[PDB]
Amino acid sequence: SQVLKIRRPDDWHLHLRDGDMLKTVVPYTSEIYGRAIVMPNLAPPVTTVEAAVAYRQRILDAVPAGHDFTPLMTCYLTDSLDPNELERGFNEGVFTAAKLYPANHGVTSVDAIMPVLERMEKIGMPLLVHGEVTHADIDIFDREARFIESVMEPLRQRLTALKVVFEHITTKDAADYVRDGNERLAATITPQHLMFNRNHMLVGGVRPHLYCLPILKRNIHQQALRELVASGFNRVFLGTDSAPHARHRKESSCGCAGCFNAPTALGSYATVFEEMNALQHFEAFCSVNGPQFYGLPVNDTFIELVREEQQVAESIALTDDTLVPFLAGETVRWSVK
Amino acid sequence: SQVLKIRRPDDWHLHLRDGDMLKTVVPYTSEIYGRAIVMPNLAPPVTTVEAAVAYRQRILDAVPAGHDFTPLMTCYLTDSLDPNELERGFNEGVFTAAKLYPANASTNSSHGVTSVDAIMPVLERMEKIGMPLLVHGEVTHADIDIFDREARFIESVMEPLRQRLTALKVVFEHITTKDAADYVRDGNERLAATITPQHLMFNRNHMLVGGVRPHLYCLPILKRNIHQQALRELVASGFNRVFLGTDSAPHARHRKESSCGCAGCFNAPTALGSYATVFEEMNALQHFEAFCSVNGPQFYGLPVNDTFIELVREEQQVAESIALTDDTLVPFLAGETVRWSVK
Ligand SMILES: NC(=O)N[C@@H](CC(=O)O)C(=O)O
Ligand SMILES: O=C1C[C@@H](C(=O)O)NC(=O)N1
Ligand SMILES: [Zn+2]
Ligand SMILES: [Zn+2]
Ligand SMILES: [Zn+2]
Ligand SMILES: [Zn+2]
Repeated sequence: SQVLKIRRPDDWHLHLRDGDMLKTVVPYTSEIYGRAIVMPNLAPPVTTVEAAVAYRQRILDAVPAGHDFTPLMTCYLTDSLDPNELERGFNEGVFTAAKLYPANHGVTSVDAIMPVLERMEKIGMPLLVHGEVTHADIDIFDREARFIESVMEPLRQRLTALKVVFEHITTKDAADYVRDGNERLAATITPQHLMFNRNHMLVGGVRPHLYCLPILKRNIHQQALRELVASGFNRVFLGTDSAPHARHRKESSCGCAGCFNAPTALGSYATVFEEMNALQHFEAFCSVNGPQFYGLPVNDTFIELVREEQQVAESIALTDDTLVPFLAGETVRWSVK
Repeated sequence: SQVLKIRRPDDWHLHLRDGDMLKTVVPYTSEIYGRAIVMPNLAPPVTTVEAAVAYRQRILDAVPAGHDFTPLMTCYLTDSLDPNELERGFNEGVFTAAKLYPANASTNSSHGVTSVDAIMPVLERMEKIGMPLLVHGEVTHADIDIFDREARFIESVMEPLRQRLTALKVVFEHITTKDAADYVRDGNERLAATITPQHLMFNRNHMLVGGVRPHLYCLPILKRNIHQQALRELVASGFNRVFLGTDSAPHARHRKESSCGCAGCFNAPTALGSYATVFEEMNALQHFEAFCSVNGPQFYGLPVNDTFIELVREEQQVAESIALTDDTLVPFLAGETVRWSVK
């Protein structure tokens, strides 16, 4: 019965993969979102303007007629990346941002890429950060918190004009850090980190389809993220981190990290905001806060969500194997009209 | 290559399942261990003397010719269990101990315990007759974080229970935390513990970094490294009320590598060499025999075995999988090179 009309959203953190998987997954995004930040962690990664241009066209080829979807491309930062290559892609309108993955082709130190980061700061290119330390001796649940202290804060103190998105935050540590930051710091939050905590992944069985990075944390962290979005804080915004893997790559002796949440993310977010008595802040999170941070216009079309329960498919067909969507088989309280 | 000769060990915490799975898994235990505590969590659970007798015989049927193996049976504690039935099974030598799984108010009374307070008549009977209680010490309330469930049990259940029933003998099964290590270390002659090979060898990082590894997923869940280190130090200390209990808990590969993987490591094939590796790494091999072969018997009031087995420090590869009638089992350390093996 209840209908909610919002400005068309964007997805500020998306994995589209390549090849046949790209063809399968793109429509779940392109049917809903005006734009998406397309992450560069292909094999091999997108580290040049030329690769980014070709990847963008493969994406556009897979977008159904009648969907007005624009992929915003990113550069995968590497220790040896030429700042001129990054800048050129920015100037050509190819790279919207650059993405920093901690090694384990990722970045091994901030110090190794200082000239690149200094160029980004100068030109006004946002830096998107997967904020975890990776030393083998650090417990996995501690890696996000540890990153703040040892990498993020020294970085932000060194390059004070650099615009940073703390991607897919999962902790009270990160939530407080972002809440207390300045207008050059923002964050994205996935639906899974709002909806669940580590118990949902581990109690009653191990659930690889809830296994993603940064790892689901303790309930107190989930609650902190929920309070953050619900507060109306305007430097957090929608980034699904939809990260699809074939079923038997997920369900194996060593399951891949990532939730394929593009089919269900928007309605899942609506449920969270509704539960937090915060639907007044829902549009901004989905459709305004991101554009404002990135300095891009808001979308000029509108969509409607309706509060009628849809069951999520058990699986989605691939050329080989299937794809198991996030919330497969379950019910979602809101759907797109 | 180096040889380690020990009195034949026993496994004080074992799942043997039933039917065809039992037939496949029993030999991995019976070739090595003289005795094992056979857990009662069948479907339906072993809650009567008659079921335990029949289950014991199915286990004996599946022991290969010449293995000297004796299953020690257990009763699954439930709300509906008659204390007279438990006593009779103990008196008759059928039940060696009884096993308490986590309480849950929604459990069927035929299948488990609603709250510990509700089964005090059976626990009082065990205390009275000197029957040991084996405890899977977790609280499973939905609002308790899974990594906290063992510690919460100590505070909410274990300590009050032992204060209530001061003569009750208890094994804190498969301990996984420094909380439990300290608790058991600081306890009296009526409190003991078992520790699995996976909880000594690994911590939660091994299960979650670089991938999710369902073959390391078991209950109680692997904890952070500080807890692993506490467990290692406890066994390394020579503390004589900790002993070998594998919690070998086999599930078919398709039930492990699924959208909702079952909890349990099939470690019977590789457990003994794994414990040898841990004790060696802790420079504590002088305590290894006692852990495997002496401490358990002493706590249960049973004789130590009078035959010997030898482990050799020679590298061997663990099978990738072990055929079942249908599907396959993936052993603990599948495909790995291990340092110690049985001669
Ligand atoms: N988050 C995930 O668990 N997976 C992402 C990587 C990422 O966002 O780090 C992927 O590309 O598979
Ligand atoms: O408590 C338990 C039960 C056991 C089993 O599978 O029987 N598996 C476990 O991982 N621990
Ligand atoms: Zn990431
Ligand atoms: Zn991502
Ligand atoms: Zn148990
Ligand atoms: Zn067990």
